[PDB]
Amino acid sequence: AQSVPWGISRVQAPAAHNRGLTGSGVKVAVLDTGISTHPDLNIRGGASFVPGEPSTQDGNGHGTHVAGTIAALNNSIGVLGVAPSAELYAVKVLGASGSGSVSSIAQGLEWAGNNGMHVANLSLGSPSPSATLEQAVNSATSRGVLVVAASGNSGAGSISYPARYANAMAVGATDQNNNRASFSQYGAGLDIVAPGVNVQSTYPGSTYASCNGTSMATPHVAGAAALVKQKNPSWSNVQIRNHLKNTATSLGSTNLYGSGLVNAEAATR
Ligand SMILES: *Cc1ccc(-c2ccc(C)cn2)nc1
Ligand SMILES: [Ca+2]
Ligand SMILES: [Cl-]
Repeated sequence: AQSVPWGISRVQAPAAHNRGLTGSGVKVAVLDTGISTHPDLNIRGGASFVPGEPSTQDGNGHGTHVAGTIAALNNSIGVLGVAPSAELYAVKVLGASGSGSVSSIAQGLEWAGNNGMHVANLSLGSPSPSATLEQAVNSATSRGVLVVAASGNSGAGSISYPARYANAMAVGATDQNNNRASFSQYGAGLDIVAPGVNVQSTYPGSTYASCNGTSMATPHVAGAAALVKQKNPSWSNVQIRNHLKNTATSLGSTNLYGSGLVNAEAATR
């Protein structure tokens, strides 16, 4: 039996699916700890930039979980992603510990731009800026990648890098009441929010687990971007980003929520 995690319903992905929009034909890179083989995922390819971890399999769990929020398969098992037909790529930039370097993340972004990705999900960040990272965000953006990044989990009224950069779409986390999760960073540069509390997704060992974080919010938006791209194949990264913001549901101040809650139904109407 398949179940639909509450956040998938909250962002109204099923309404898009009913219109025939699944993310088919859209390439989404998950720049994370890898993605493990799983019966509810279809991993099309990828690359590793973590020395000593040449495989793109996930030794942590984080990247597998993120991937399932984007693209868990629509079938009779497991869960269901926002964009269940997205072409999913495992871009390992963080090791099994859950950390990497700005160099590995940059290499993943360059890979995305050189390999035709439409969306890059970066459920990662730091409080400090990085020239290396910024350059790679900008390069990927120039190559047509929509970079979607987590605002961070410190609870502060400023957001992490690379989410803070103008060419990243920064995503904060909401709870089931449509309030900002306590940990969700906010402030200047925040673009949008999505569900990030008690988010069930795919997990290594062919299982499912629930997690909290802006890392869980981010893939809802990456998936919504893929739905928008399938509907509007001619659109650029900027056009998709703007449309997601313009069609989001206001939840309160732009400072706490950016444009508000992503709405895949409104974005694909
Ligand atoms: C052994 C093991 C199994 C599951 C997990 C886990 C589940 C959920 C989240 C959010 C993080 N980690 N860790 C270790
Ligand atoms: Ca499924
Ligand atoms: Cl490996």
